[PDB]
Amino acid sequence: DRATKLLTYLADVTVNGHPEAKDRPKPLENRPVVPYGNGVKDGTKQLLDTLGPKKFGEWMRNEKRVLLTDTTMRDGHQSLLATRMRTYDIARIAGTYSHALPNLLSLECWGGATFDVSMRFLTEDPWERLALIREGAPNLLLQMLLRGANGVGYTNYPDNVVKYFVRQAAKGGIDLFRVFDCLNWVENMRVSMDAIAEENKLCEAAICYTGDILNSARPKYDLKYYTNLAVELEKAGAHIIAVKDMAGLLKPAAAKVLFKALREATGLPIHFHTHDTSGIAAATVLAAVEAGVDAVDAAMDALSGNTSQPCLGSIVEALSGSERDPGLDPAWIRRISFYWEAVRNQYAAFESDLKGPASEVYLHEMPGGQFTNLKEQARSLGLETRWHQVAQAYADANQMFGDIVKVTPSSKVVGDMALMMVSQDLTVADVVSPDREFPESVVSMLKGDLGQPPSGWPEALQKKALKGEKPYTVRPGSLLKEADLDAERKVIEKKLEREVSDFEFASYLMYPKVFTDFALASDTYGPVSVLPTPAYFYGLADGEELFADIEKGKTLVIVNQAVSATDSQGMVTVFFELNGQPRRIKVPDRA
Amino acid sequence: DRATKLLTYLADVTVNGHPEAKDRPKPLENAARPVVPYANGNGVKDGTKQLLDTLGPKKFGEWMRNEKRVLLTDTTMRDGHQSLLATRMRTYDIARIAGTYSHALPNLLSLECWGGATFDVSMRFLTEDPWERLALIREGAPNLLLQMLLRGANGVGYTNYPDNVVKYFVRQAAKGGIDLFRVFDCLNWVENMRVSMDAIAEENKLCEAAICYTGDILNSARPKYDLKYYTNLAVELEKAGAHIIAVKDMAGLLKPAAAKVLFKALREATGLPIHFHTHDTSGIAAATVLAAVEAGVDAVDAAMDALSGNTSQPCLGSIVEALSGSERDPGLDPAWIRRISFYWEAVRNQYAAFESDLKGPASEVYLHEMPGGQFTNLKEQARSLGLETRWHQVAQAYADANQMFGDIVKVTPSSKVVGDMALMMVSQDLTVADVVSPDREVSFPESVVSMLKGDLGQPPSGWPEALQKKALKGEKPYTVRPGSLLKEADLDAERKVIEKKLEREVSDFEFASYLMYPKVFTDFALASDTYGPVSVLPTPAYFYGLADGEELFADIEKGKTLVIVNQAVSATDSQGMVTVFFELNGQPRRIKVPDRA
Amino acid sequence: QDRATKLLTYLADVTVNGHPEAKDRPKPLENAARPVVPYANGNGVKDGTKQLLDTLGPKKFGEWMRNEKRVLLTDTTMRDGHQSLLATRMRTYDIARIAGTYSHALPNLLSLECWGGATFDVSMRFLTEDPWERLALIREGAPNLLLQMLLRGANGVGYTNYPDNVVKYFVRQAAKGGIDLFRVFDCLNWVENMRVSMDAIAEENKLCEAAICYTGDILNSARPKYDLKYYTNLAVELEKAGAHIIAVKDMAGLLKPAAAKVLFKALREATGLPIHFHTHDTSGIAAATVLAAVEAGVDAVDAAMDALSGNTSQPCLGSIVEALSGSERDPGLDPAWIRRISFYWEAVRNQYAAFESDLKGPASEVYLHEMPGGQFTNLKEQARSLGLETRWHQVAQAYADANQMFGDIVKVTPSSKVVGDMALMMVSQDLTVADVVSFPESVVSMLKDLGQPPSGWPEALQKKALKEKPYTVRPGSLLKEADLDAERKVIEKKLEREVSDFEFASYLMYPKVFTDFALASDTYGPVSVLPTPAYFYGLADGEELFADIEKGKTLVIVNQAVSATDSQGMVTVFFELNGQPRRIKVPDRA
Ligand SMILES: [Cl-]
Ligand SMILES: [Cl-]
Ligand SMILES: [Cl-]
Ligand SMILES: [Mg+2]
Ligand SMILES: [Mg+2]
Ligand SMILES: [Mg+2]
Ligand SMILES: [Zn+2]
Ligand SMILES: [Zn+2]
Ligand SMILES: [Zn+2]
Repeated sequence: DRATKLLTYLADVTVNGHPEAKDRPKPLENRPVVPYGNGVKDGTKQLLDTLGPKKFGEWMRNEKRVLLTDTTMRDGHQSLLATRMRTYDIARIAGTYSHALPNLLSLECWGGATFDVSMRFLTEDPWERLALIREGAPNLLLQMLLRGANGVGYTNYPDNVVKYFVRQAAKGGIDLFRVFDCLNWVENMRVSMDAIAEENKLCEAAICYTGDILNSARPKYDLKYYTNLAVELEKAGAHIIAVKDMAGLLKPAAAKVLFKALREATGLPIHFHTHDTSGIAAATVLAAVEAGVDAVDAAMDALSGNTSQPCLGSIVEALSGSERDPGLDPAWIRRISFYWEAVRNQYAAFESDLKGPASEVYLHEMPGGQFTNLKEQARSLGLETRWHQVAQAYADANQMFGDIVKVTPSSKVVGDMALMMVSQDLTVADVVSPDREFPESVVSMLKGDLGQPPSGWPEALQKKALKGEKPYTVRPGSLLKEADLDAERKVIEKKLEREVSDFEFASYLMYPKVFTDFALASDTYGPVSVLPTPAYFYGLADGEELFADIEKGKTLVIVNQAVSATDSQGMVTVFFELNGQPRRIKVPDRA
Repeated sequence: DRATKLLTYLADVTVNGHPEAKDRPKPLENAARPVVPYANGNGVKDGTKQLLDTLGPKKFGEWMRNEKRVLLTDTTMRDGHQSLLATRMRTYDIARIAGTYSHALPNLLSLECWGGATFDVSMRFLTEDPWERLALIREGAPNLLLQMLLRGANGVGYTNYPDNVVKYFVRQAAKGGIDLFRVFDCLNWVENMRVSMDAIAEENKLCEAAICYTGDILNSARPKYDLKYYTNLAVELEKAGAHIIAVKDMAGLLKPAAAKVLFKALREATGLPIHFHTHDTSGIAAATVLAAVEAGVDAVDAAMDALSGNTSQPCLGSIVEALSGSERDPGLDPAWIRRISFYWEAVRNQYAAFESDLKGPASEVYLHEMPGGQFTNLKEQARSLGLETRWHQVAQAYADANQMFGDIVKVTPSSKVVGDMALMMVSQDLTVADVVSPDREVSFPESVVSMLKGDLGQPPSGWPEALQKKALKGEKPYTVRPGSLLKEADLDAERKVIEKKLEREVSDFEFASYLMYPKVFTDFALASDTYGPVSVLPTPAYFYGLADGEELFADIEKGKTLVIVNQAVSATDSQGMVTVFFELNGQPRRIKVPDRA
Repeated sequence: QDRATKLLTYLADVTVNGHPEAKDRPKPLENAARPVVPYANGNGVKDGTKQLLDTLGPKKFGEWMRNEKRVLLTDTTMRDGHQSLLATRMRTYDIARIAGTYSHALPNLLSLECWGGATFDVSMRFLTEDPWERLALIREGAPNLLLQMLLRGANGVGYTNYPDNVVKYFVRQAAKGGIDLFRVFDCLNWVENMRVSMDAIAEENKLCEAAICYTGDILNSARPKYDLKYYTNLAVELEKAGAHIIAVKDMAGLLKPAAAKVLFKALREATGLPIHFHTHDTSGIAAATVLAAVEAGVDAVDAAMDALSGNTSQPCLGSIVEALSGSERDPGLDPAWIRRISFYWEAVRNQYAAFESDLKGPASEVYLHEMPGGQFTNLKEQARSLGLETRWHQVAQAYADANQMFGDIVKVTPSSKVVGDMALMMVSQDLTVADVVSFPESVVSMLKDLGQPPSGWPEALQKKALKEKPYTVRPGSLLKEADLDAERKVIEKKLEREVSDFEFASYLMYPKVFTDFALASDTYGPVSVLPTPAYFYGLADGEELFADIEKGKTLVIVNQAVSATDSQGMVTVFFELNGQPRRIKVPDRA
């Protein structure tokens, strides 16, 4: 039966294809090998257990060597592969990171688009993924990107929902929460941060970077602005401060100034996250290090560059022998990279067509993790040939909103506006016109659903968009009614005809429909996450042999022997051998 | 009749495909043609070319040194597509953009646009004349230095040439429009650079003598290439007459911390200006470039965004953006840089057949040290031999081979030797120990034997004795400069040879071509006779011909524009011929070509 | 069973690779109804000619045919019919199934021609089935009708002449196997070469029907060699030799209506014996000669069921009967049952699309070449083989030219192949009868081993051909009598078991062909039990088949899936046999 359920998924996929793969490129027909005895060395995880989050923050500050966060298991594939990287490929390498690179600060491996996408697109539980990484790497900190008032979603939630979620995340194994607000609005962060401290985990409050601190003609976003935000987040009870350069806009000179000034403004350690879209982010990371930054993010070489993080192996190599040398073995970095390379090939279906660095990022400000996405939508809305006008629209739409931080979800809101401008052939001057008579997302933002910029929203655009609906300027969750968690849990148990887990109730609070659809498919198809990635996406070619582990003990030998023509009722029969026993699995012909 | 030959080319490719493109990915069927950007319309401003002519090469070098701003060289027209598109970039696309560079970016130091692999690949794979290319660039950008890579003892070839031949080619190159010669020897052997350096100066042109970078000056476990190895060479090259010293970091090995130290030291060891070339394979070469700039380097190379990154140069627009407003701000408009880059992106889309499968940065570069321009090629060569799933063993054997040869500068042509050694080691399952084993017969590759014999010159500490003795199978090696053993070419006699083969007089340029590439040039000349001036065709037509019904505009001369329509194509006849039915300017033309399937 | 296993192996081997005889030929309409055996009226079978022959014996039975007023009928559908139209590929499955229906619906029939000729050879070599088994099955289906074979005389059932004791031995077996009526012919109308066979048929107490092969034209004075006296002498001659019945074997369909009125008056006046007439309808007028024969008082005639009649076959049974219906010689055969059986043969025919010729209809050309109905199409594909399709009418002129060269001879198996081989070559090399007078194996072998023509062979032609002394003695006398006890041990040592008497007869006739068949029997089992589509095309994907492995055991075989070709060359067919999953590996021969 465990086996039966899987065999049926392997029949369906073999006969019909995966919807996400069926007409995108296929992988080069001509497998990843986990690298090849000791126990594991205590690391940052044992240290955090010893010191607690406050003192641990202090230990980072005092530490001479730069500390490294590896973003491969989250941001890396979120930016390069539409976030389609699977638990199977992520879980299998954790033990290797654990044994081979025990000096790492943390693995960024959760939150961001992974929660959503893992269920909705990859038919797998994100809590299962977290647990398996926890078991693989008991000596490293596990880091998530947490979207402040948004959790792992796009709408701002009731306070208790946010509270509940952070509680279960901590229980699932998150040690380090990188929390951010899409308008750098500290008031909208106080709920999540307090929730993190109350779990006794690391609250790394982030400041999103935009504009250019060294351009006097763009004064909205200068030095003071960042340094004051820092001082505000310390008072707010942060253990660490992050600079989140979501679009890779921080230039090297700017880093040199920024990180001096930040460390003078606060005693807290500083953590720097950036993207390589410009093709010089590594210069900025090195600059940051030279100015004394406490911790930096990079991605394994094979999933680095462009819209991802800059190259981990190269940055480490740049520092090796220096006062701030991180002490990571370059030969082990390569071995793990060669693995991710072999992993990456399996996702040929999800490669963008981005060929290299673009200094154009300084014009549009699209976040690394939005870039490809917004090119896909433009191709979808038929605008492929006009893509550069869309970049111009983004920036123009950005000025219109009064020059704002564009990170999730405010970035979609700008995206949505820019596409409408190019489509409906509209200028900003038309957009503002009091007479030239808006995406749901835009109206949402302009009322006050995602908070307030420093500016305040431009009054003329606002009164035009809202047309009737008076705006609110209070903090969103201070209007949302406190979800009846008791009463909202029943609804998902009479819809699934069973008790769920606290973790499951969490997935549901965040994504009612996506979790629902996931639970049904899961009762149909079984533990599909244990299937290797080429089997998950393409089934089993004829005569072929597959090993899957359904639990701790049992390994299954699954062989596709044969696949019949289609019968009278529209069915197709796949003939299997499961551990030497003959199996026939009928699967409906969806052609 | 030049129309007839062009139609014959179009028919052949229409019916049979182009051998270089037939079995590779095709461009998107949509495909916006590249649009030359509209320019404001103000004149061309005097730039570095006028200054060179005024000052002569020596004082101009001085001018570079004294300039506070950092000087940029754009590599897009040469190293850019050598590294990323197998050098297949065509004259049509290269020359169409020169005027834009000229009007828009007048402050550039030079366009690197000639030499390296372009000389050979233009004739061999593109059926076009590298001198014609240079002439069109010269005419479009009369205010900028035109720059070439010149291989010192190998000219634009791969083998050693007689002195008089190296001297002759350099004279033609100067005449053809080259202003700035980056000249390098693959073993950093100054003795072997002297003839070239002297020839460049005798032409009153810029001699930018290069030091190749390898290893790590900051790693005291690798002392052979320490700081003083570079500063000694810079002093030696100056004595030898350089106007400019280049650091040629062919594999992108130089790290930022090392650049801080190297460029400060160089500019103290010599008064000449310094020019820094690197490659972005590591994914951090821009950090090294900005650090070089911080440290006072005079010029740096970059490639236009759309042809930069990975094995190419680091991104030009972003480098420029990061200097914007600094003390050494290079004075280049990034709007215009982005416009020229957008053109290059459309141009590059046409070359889908030649894209590699490289995904991004690789710190593995610090291990293998493969030059950026070799990487993709070597990997194709490995695939060729069934070694695709063992690429990383090839990269490891390449490192091991480097050490076995005594740890050497790896760049054309010495890099190809190490590559040959590596491929053989992986195929035949041989460790370095096996390679030098007394009990193991090993047929060494020809490039390896030749190198240990002396043909490529002398590394600073000689060739490892036991390896050499084993590889040479009794042949006696030499330590003189390989050119001093070559017979002076009988220039008069040889010119007569090619003139009798082609039954016509050739120009001096054509003759230099022949001197460097006798077979490839002859072949090219025979193709020109049959097909006419195919370089005037747009790139899709050149690689794919015309689809059924398709209308193409083409300029056979500056005078007229031919309108060509593919009206119909016949079945293969009993002669094995296919008839293409063209309209040329409303008139019917039936062209017959062979069915080559 | 392992017999079941063997059938699956075959079914898999044909499903994956096709039948070699069918794979590159036309395929039955994808529509196609299963032929349906008609439910015949009642319970028992009316005694018929079989019971009469049991009671009376052969001589007296001959007298009874003579005396009978009604015309008697032989149905040739089971033998000559598909030999002429379908290259003798008709299967036992289809033949056996209909026997009982004949037995109930047409008890008045004289005989079923159903054995002999090319069937013996072709059933084994091309159909992978036992001709004796086939005979037994018809015997069981029709215990009231006579069963008739064609016997090539001294050639027996092969193409060469055999030892006397082999001919004797084979005929003994044919009797024990169920044949009641033997039609014996010599390919040169040579009675001395017939004497052994007839004696042997008499000795086994079955009907000796001694045939006289018709050729030329008794009514054309310009061709006197085969005049009326020629035949009437041969009729009187064979009566001395002990015929129970005299046949006129018109192998080429050359006898014309006016010639029939004369020939049959004269014959019945020459001999007391009944006369049986066999013809072929290549002219498109043979029915006319049949009806002329009846009116002149012939005792028995041959016809083929409507659906396998006309052209190179026999003339139409149903139409001949309908024409005699109500006349004083009315054969007493239900026209509606003939049509029911015809509808059946029509559905059976459609299954053999692979073997249809492109013969369009009647050809008066037959009077020029004289090619036997059974040869015509054969020799035309053969001419095709050698790129002569375009010069086919020249190949016909060549055959008639060749015939005159040999001296205007009786052309029929195996003398006909001999003229065939000659004319083919003659065209290939562009050679006149003047040129001819380096040969094919069989042209020199006849001039030496087929027997003697009434005048002898042409002098110069025999000399320039044989290049070695010729003989005139009966071939069966110069062939030392085969050691029968020795020869048996040989086929039994090779086949690692003793064979039955019938099987030793097969081996004696066709040593190589029987040997290969036995081996195939051991490998594929009783394939003859499969229905015809299955035997030639296997089972479609998901097709359900019902097959009778034996008596009252039906197997339910379903082909459920067919795997890709595996690394070690094999292919795996996934059967369900009687609800039980089964896996059969066969090699991809392609
Ligand atoms: Cl949902
Ligand atoms: Cl050459
Ligand atoms: Cl035989
Ligand atoms: Mg620190
Ligand atoms: Mg300077
Ligand atoms: Mg009668
Ligand atoms: Zn990010
Ligand atoms: Zn280079
Ligand atoms: Zn017949």
